[PDB]
Amino acid sequence: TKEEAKQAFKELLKEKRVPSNASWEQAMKMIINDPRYSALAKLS
Repeated sequence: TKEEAKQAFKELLKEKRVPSNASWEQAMKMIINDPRYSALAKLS
């Protein structure tokens, strides 16, 4: 179940670039901006 959602997160990070210079906080914001983020929250 929730296992599929976890996989999406890992795949999302791989799909998007995450420069070492950046930071986890910045990387998190990057995925949040993505419209997909809104859909993830709705999950319904």
